[PDB]
Amino acid sequence: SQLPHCPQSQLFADLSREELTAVMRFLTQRLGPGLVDAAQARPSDNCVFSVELQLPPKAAALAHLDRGSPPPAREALAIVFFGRQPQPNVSELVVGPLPHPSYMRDVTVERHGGPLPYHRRPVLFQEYLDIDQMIFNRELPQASGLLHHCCFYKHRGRNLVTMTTAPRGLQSGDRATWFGLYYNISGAGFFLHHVGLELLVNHKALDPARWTIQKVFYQGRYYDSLAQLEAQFEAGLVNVVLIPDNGTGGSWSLKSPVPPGPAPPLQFYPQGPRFSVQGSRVASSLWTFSFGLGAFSGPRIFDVRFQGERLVYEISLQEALAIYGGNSPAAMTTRYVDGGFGMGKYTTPLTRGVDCPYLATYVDWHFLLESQAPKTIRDAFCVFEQNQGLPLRRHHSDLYSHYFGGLAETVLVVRSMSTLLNYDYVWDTVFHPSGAIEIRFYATGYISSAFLFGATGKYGNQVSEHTLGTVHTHSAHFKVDLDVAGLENWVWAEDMVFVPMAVPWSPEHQLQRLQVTRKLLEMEEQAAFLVGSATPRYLYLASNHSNKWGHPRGYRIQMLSFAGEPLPQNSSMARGFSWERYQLAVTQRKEEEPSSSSVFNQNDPWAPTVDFSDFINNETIAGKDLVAWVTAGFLHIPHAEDIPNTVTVGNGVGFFLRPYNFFDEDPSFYSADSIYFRGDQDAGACEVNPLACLPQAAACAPDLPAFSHGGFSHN
Amino acid sequence: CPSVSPSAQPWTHPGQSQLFADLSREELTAVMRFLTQRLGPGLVDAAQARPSDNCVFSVELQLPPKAAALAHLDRGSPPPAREALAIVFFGRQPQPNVSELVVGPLPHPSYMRDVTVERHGGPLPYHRRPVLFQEYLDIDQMIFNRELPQASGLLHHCCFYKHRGRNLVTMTTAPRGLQSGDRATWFGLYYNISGAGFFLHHVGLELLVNHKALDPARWTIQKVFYQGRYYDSLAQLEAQFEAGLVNVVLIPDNGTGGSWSLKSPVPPGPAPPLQFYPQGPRFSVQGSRVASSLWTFSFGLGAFSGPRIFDVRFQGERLVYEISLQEALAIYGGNSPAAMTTRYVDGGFGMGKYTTPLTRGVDCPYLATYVDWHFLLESQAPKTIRDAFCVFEQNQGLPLRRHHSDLYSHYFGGLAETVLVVRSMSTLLNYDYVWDTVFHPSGAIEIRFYATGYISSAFLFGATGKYGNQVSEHTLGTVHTHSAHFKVDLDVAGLENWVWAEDMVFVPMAVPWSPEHQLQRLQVTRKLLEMEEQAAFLVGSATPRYLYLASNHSNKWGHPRGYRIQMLSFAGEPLPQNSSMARGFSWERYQLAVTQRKEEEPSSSSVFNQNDPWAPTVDFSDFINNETIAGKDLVAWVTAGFLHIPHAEDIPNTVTVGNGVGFFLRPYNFFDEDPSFYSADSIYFRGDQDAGACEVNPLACLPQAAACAPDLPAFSHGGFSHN
Ligand SMILES: *[C@@H]1O[C@H](CO)[C@@H](O[C@@H]2O[C@H](CO)[C@@H](O[C@H]3O[C@H](CO[C@H]4O[C@H](CO)[C@@H](O)[C@H](O)[C@@H]4O)[C@@H](O)[C@H](O[C@H]4O[C@H](CO)[C@@H](O)[C@H](O)[C@@H]4O)[C@@H]3O)[C@H](O)[C@H]2NC(C)=O)[C@H](O)[C@H]1NC(C)=O
Ligand SMILES: *[C@@H]1O[C@H](CO)[C@@H](O[C@@H]2O[C@H](CO)[C@@H](O[C@H]3O[C@H](CO[C@H]4O[C@H](CO[C@H]5O[C@H](CO)[C@@H](O)[C@H](O)[C@@H]5O)[C@@H](O)[C@H](O)[C@@H]4O)[C@@H](O)[C@H](O)[C@@H]3O)[C@H](O)[C@H]2NC(C)=O)[C@H](O)[C@H]1NC(C)=O
Ligand SMILES: *[C@@H]1O[C@H](CO[C@@H]2O[C@@H](C)[C@@H](O)[C@@H](O)[C@@H]2O)[C@@H](O[C@@H]2O[C@H](CO)[C@@H](O[C@H]3O[C@H](CO[C@H]4O[C@H](CO)[C@@H](O)[C@H](O)[C@@H]4O)[C@@H](O)[C@H](O)[C@@H]3O)[C@H](O)[C@H]2NC(C)=O)[C@H](O)[C@H]1NC(C)=O
Ligand SMILES: *[C@@H]1O[C@H](CO[C@@H]2O[C@@H](C)[C@@H](O)[C@@H](O)[C@@H]2O)[C@@H](O[C@@H]2O[C@H](CO)[C@@H](O[C@H]3O[C@H](CO[C@H]4O[C@H](CO)[C@@H](O)[C@H](O)[C@@H]4O)[C@@H](O)[C@H](O)[C@@H]3O)[C@H](O)[C@H]2NC(C)=O)[C@H](O)[C@H]1NC(C)=O
Ligand SMILES: *[C@@H]1O[C@H](CO)[C@@H](O[C@@H]2O[C@H](CO)[C@@H](O[C@H]3O[C@H](CO[C@H]4O[C@H](CO)[C@@H](O)[C@H](O)[C@@H]4O)[C@@H](O)[C@H](O)[C@@H]3O)[C@H](O)[C@H]2NC(C)=O)[C@H](O)[C@H]1NC(C)=O
Ligand SMILES: *[C@@H]1O[C@H](CO)[C@@H](O)[C@H](O[C@@H]2O[C@H](CO)[C@@H](O)[C@H](O)[C@H]2NC(C)=O)[C@H]1NC(C)=O
Ligand SMILES: *[C@@H]1O[C@H](CO)[C@@H](O[C@@H]2O[C@H](CO)[C@@H](O)[C@H](O)[C@H]2NC(C)=O)[C@H](O)[C@H]1NC(C)=O
Ligand SMILES: *[C@@H]1O[C@H](CO[C@@H]2O[C@@H](C)[C@@H](O)[C@@H](O)[C@@H]2O)[C@@H](O)[C@H](O)[C@H]1NC(C)=O
Ligand SMILES: *[C@@H]1O[C@H](CO)[C@@H](O)[C@H](O)[C@H]1NC(C)=O
Ligand SMILES: *[C@@H]1O[C@H](CO)[C@@H](O)[C@H](O)[C@H]1NC(C)=O
Ligand SMILES: [Ca+2]
Ligand SMILES: [Ca+2]
Ligand SMILES: [Ca+2]
Ligand SMILES: [Ca+2]
Ligand SMILES: [Cu+2]
Ligand SMILES: [Cu+2]
Repeated sequence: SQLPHCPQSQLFADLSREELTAVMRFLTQRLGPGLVDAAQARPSDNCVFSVELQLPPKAAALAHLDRGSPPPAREALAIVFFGRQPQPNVSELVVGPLPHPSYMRDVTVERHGGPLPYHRRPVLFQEYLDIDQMIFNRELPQASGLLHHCCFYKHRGRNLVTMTTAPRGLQSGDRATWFGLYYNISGAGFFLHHVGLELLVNHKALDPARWTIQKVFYQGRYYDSLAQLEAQFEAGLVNVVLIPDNGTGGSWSLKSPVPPGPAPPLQFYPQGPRFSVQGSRVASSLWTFSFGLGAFSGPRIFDVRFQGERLVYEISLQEALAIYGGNSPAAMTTRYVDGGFGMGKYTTPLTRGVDCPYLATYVDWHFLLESQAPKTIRDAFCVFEQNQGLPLRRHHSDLYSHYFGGLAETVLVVRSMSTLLNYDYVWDTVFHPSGAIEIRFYATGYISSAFLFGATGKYGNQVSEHTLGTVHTHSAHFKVDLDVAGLENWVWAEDMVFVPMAVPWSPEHQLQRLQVTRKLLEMEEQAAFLVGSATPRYLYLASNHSNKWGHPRGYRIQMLSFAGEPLPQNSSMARGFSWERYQLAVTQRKEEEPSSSSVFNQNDPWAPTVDFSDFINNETIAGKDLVAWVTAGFLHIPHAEDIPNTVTVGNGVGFFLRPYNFFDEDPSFYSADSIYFRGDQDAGACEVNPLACLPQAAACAPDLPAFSHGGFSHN
Repeated sequence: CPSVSPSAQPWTHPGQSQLFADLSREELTAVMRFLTQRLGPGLVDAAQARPSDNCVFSVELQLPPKAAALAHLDRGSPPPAREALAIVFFGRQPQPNVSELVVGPLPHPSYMRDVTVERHGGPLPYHRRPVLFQEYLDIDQMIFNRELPQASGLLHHCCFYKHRGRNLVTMTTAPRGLQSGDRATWFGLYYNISGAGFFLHHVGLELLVNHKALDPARWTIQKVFYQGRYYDSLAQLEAQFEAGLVNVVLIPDNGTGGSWSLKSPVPPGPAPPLQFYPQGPRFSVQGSRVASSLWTFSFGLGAFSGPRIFDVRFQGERLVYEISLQEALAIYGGNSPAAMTTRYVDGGFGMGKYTTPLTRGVDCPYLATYVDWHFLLESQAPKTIRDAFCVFEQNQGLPLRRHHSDLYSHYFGGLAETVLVVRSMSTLLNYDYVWDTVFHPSGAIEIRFYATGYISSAFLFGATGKYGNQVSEHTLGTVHTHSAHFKVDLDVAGLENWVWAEDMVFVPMAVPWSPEHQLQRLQVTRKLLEMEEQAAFLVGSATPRYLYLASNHSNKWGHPRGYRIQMLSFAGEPLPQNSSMARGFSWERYQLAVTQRKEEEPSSSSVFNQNDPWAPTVDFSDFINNETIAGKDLVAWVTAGFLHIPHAEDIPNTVTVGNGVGFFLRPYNFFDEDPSFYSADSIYFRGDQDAGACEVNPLACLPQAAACAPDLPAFSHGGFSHN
């Protein structure tokens, strides 16, 4: 013996390197020279900010996928900043038959009913650099006496770093950004090392020369300017607290002081993998779908088919939201609308063996954002099968007949991860062998901290020396366009109630008769459930047709959410993310309603570009193309166990999509992996029980490839 | 490659005793010998016993008092007396009762004490006794010999009644009557399907058997339900049948599909994923102790209460003295008498007593560690459930923590989550409960149960879905609720604990640097829960999103060291209080409750509540009164459950997907930092370093170390029995 080694269209695929190049060429040509690389651009420059796939209309996409009609025009969307103009109108531009582009159309006025104001533009990478020039050259030296005393200020400024805040002002049009100052920690999170200084930078002016500092916050007190502070410091009435710059422990490191022990468990596929990834399609025994990333909206999946039948046209991440409170101006006013940064744009490489199982299939992402040449995130997606170590179904019979019949649960996962400043979002889409789909998101990585000062926990817990863990809420929104056995769908709500009754065979007694309550949700407003409201324990979208037993074929939404209290309606800001107020909502699917948020809401939520609440508009949902909008989130009070990073344990939040009288029986009855044997049969007979042959088939060493990491440069 | 353990399991310090281990084969025998001797002959084997017999029903471990167990485990004092509890049916008596008997220093027993009056303040009425196995058989003798032939004219037309032999089977129901003292049991009749679930094949006939009488001869049938109508007797029916005015619907005798089979018609494809430990396992099971790098605990099964875990220590420090399953509950509704009155208090049967063997590769990962359970229940010799427990490490394929830094400094730091699982499975008639306890490397503990197996069905007749969905031909999937109760005795950094509730609120404010504007100031609300009543959260009430039990002392950062209860529950509407029955499972009405831990309050339920819930033996709500929970030995009672409306996807069995329900126990300012920073398995590397250098990144050496065929043993299965 010498034991051996172990072994449909691309219509939703993200744009390829060539396709991105072809649109940029087309753009530089037909948009008139005078065009700046977005990495270099200034406010008054003309700029291509983003180029990514423009999703096709549903009717044409379906006509192709089902009826066999020709494909709709594959198109791209480009976001262009028009700065070299007296009145800038930032513009949305559709481009070309995209294999060989040939036209261009401005849809800004079409979609948003008017020009997009220039102040809504996301803060460019160059703009961030210009801001640091002002802070470190023009501004911080004015307080170098203070900074020398507190913060180890070196005459060449880079022992400090800045981190952005959130809605840039108090009012539509504003562009004033608080910036915290942190020690530039090497090889670990700086987010835990706030030096106690925040600066309110006004960078609305098209000329960076005219940018000013409106306010200064230092270790618990406000000031008018860095001079106004520095004066009071040298006057002896600004008492510093030394924030150390270096130490040992989790506050300072991610490297463990403990050497590796015996290896942890490892999965492998003893008879080869049981799925394939061809570009943007994944195909398996049971499942079929196309996947991808929106540059700003994030992970998304299309044309999902269980055993050949479409369940859902589109499941896409729509927006993520982090609302903070604190004792300092940065924390108590931060409301991150992360789509304004980009969940796809900030997708980080997946570390083989940590982020996914070692033997997962890792896939690269190509993008064109804030530059002129397209780039790649290596290992942006991972796709893998996971043995849950759990049975999908089971029965063990000792009664009247001796038999066992079960099936271990093995799932198919698709995963992306977005690192947005301090934290890391994980985006799970899990496909179950019962026909159910699962959407779970996780929040890990570093917390956001502030300098600790006279406060009684109204704003968080002390996690380390001089460091306040600022309270905040996470919440995300998902577009779920179910097409349950066709387009036309209805929304059902079923639930329970007890009814007192005389016992039929003894009316002198009283029982409580358990019954099912069922209601058809006719209007959009009946399917809009606010956060905090009582919710039907069974809510499902169903077809007009029936299964074998006469029940409408539906799937059901089941939510795992600990949703936090939403930002009040009184706040002018709330309209920019009014989807937070809901747990779940079903609206008519409409081409002119493709998303619940916009990349332009982050910088101007008071005059929102997209306001989700407008979609809920008093229509019928009885027999239309429906789409479910699910909000999942939770409240996070940071604590000491949250200082290496946030652990994922218990913080996974999301929802299930489960068949409810959609089939005539559970399809895992037909499973090729279901185990069954009688008590009079031989359970060790490989003939009878495939598990008995597992030692023979799994008697091989894996061929697990050499460790690669997708790298990261300095973008 | 390795075959057993690698580098000698763990090296920690001492303090490993099996004071909580279930009784061994020897220990059970010694008590039975002791009982037959000193309890006076006239004693019958429980498997053979009749109502009027004298009977040993159960013998199992009697848990020690906390104070003596702790003094031994910590202070070093001698162990408390290892004892056992025996349930004895006293039938050969003018006034028959059931009695609870403690017995002996249990290595070599020497005494006996009746604690029935001590614990329950009086004798245990005999009608509360669980229905014996022999009692079920006697009922079937009555039904099949004395009773069913009286309607064989009907039965030959509808149901393939063969001569006298059984092709039909009965299934019990739940609270046996309408009133304290009753013992009248509905029995459904089903085709005795071979090799698959009979529960999906209700023939449409239910019989109300009165078996309260100590003499089986005096047992009678009070009522008969057939295909939508009631009758007085099987003769009264059989009359109207031959009279031509009882219209039968043929229920078929046989078929194909999930309605009829569990065997797939599809042959095996390529093997599914498999885990293994490339450098040996990283944990050990010595009897009832489990020990790993991080975790240490003793596990077991109560015969009626079910799975339980004791003396849990993360990195050598106790977090919890006891986490035990307490009771499981299934409340049904239906169009027939059986369904619409069924309220199973499964502890009255036994979650441990009905623990089934774990099939290697389906119920747990193939390479899990399977452990046997010894018991003495309804017999005179102890038996064994082979592979009753499984213990294993599971790579979650999920990171525990992660950061990928592209900003100001190029680094990655993370750790893939690997968990430690302990699992039992209880098959109670139609359904299969899975009992998970998952130990996380963050210091968190997780309790998840699952419900799978066959649904209970009834014969379908004129009904508009008020009681369920039609799942197959002539089969109604009856609506019901699952719910279970957990005793969680946390001792957070000592016995004395307080209960904290933290939650959130927004406060309008003028903007400090622009008072012309308004902000909404996010703040934290915090309240100390002082009285037991403040910590009793009813189902449907609003719950603090942060609720935790904490010590008097503080972590490095001055915060009280606590753990936190986080619940994943979709709990169903509870049985109303207006019902006289509800007192037998009043724990259902709460989501979570914290009470003073007391020796005389060891359990929220009783095996004797199933047959007499109107006069409950244990009434949970009595635990909640006007006592302080500010600085005592506390104990949390967590309820988790959901509503189940059966549907077509539930006809091979119930899938576990999404039906997992339970709660988390997570550290909240208990440590000075997340202990997984110190993980031996944490990955970290800078951008200027070599990620492929094994020196730098242990993952790079994984292909070298995982170049190994496993040594996965030959498949065993734990067999079955005729009980
Ligand atoms: C916060 O503090 C940190 C230290 O405490 C600072 O970290 C330092 O950042 C600099 C700037 O990024 C790093 O640059 C130096 O090292 C790199 C490494 O080069 C190697 O790896 C590259 C992959 O990124 C390859 O592309 C290279 O070919 C090489 O294999 C050098 O690339 C740097 O550039 C040098 O050479 C170029 C070209 O000739 C010159 O233009 C530069 O002037 C320079 O001479 C640097 O040598 C540095 O590694 C890093 N230090 C540590 C210890 O990690 C950090 O800069 C600071 N804050 C900010 C805002 O950056
Ligand atoms: C928001 O702002 C954007 C730009 O910031 C606006 O887009 C501009 O729209 C203007 C009209 O609203 C348009 O202005 C005039 O010019 C175009 C013609 O220019 C286009 O076509 C030429 C081709 O024509 C000949 O001449 C050119 C030299 O100009 C030669 O190179 C060429 O070879 C050919 O012989 C293109 O070359 C050129 O690049 C333009 O695409 C007219 O059609 C208009 O009617 C109008 O008179 C201006 O060109 C647009 N800017 C562009 C395309 O960069 C947008 O309108 C605005 N929207 C709102 C609501 O304010
Ligand atoms: C289930 O829903 C589908 C989809 O339609 C949607 O749901 C229904 C319930 C409504 O809410 C609609 O508003 C939604 O769009 C239904 O599909 C339709 O089914 C029809 C019957 O099978 C079919 O037409 C048939 O009859 C045609 C004759 O027209 C009749 O009506 C006119 C008056 O309008 C009457 O004068 C005339 O005498 C006829 O009786 C005939 O031409 C067709 O060949 C066919 O036989 C529709 O074509 C079809 N819809 C489409 C778009 O094709 C389905 O009926 C629903 N089933 C139910 C409710 O059981
Ligand atoms: C944290 O809590 C523990 C547990 O006690 C519980 O919580 C405290 C806060 C109270 O609410 C108790 O009612 C709860 O049961 C505390 O443990 C206790 O700590 C004491 C201080 O070390 C210790 O007693 C010490 O002092 C004794 C002298 O008695 C003094 O008080 C009387 C007035 O009553 C006075 O006349 C006398 O002159 C003394 O000044 C001494 O005899 C002891 O030997 C010992 O040195 C208690 O024994 C102990 N509790 C128990 C049950 O043993 C702990 O202090 C708290 N820590 C904090 C608040 O930081
Ligand atoms: C409901 O129907 C069930 C089947 O339809 C009945 O199950 C049967 O129950 C009997 C009694 O418990 C059980 O024992 C019988 O078969 C044994 C095994 O068969 C022998 O022969 C085979 C070869 O054919 C050989 O491989 C075996 O090793 C074994 O030697 C006999 O050993 C035994 O003596 C007895 O005859 C049956 O196995 C079982 N049949 C099935 C198909 O499960 C059940 O009894 C009935 N319910 C009630 C309440 O009656
Ligand atoms: C939100 O807007 C509602 C509008 O009806 C307003 O009532 C709330 O303002 C005030 O809240 C106070 C409690 O925090 C209350 O004492 C006061 O009466 C109430 N104002 C009025 C006119 O009744 C607004 N709440 C918030 C949080 O902004
Ligand atoms: C942060 O501080 C540690 C010590 O706390 C530094 O370790 C020092 O390293 C230098 C050179 O590498 C030695 O000369 C010192 O003797 C070390 N000190 C101790 C106490 O071990 C570490 O270098 C510091 N971090 C950085 C980035 O310089
Ligand atoms: C169940 O029946 C299967 C096929 O028999 C079918 O049923 C009878 C009533 C007739 O309608 C006949 O024409 C059909 O073919 C068998 O293959 C199977 O063995 C039967 N199951 C048993 C006997 O347990
Ligand atoms: C219980 O009885 C009271 C009688 O006062 C009644 O008001 C209440 O509605 C009843 N509850 C239920 C669930 O029937
Ligand atoms: C004490 O218990 C009674 C019920 O007997 C209750 O009404 C009262 O509110 C309780 N008081 C306190 C302080 O717990
Ligand atoms: Ca709408
Ligand atoms: Ca739809
Ligand atoms: Ca109490
Ligand atoms: Ca306690
Ligand atoms: Cu968070
Ligand atoms: Cu159920």
